[PDB]
Amino acid sequence: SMSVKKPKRDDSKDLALCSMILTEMETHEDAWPFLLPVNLKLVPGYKKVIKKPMDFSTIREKLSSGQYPNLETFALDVRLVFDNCETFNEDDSDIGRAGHNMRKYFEKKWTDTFK
Repeated sequence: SMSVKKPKRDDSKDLALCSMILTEMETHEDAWPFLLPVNLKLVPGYKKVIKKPMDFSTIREKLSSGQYPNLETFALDVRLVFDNCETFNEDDSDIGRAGHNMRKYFEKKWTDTFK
């Protein structure tokens, strides 16, 4: 509350560390469905169904330009990528499986870096 604060967690490395995680997600062999924005002219249904499209290149641009206020808003966009994927793709598809694999990969790096 006013003049009453928990001890200050050091967040000075969060930017660099989110960048490193994002690099590792970019270079994963199953990243290919997520590298670029879904083409809304060429994928029927995507624009209407997926209210907030997100992809790794968009997160990279947001990260690089100070559009994440903190590490949690960064995690929310990464998770959005996978939530969107699950919304649009059957589990038993190459892209559906990719999304599960990448979400697992992310969540482990996230826990090991920050928890």
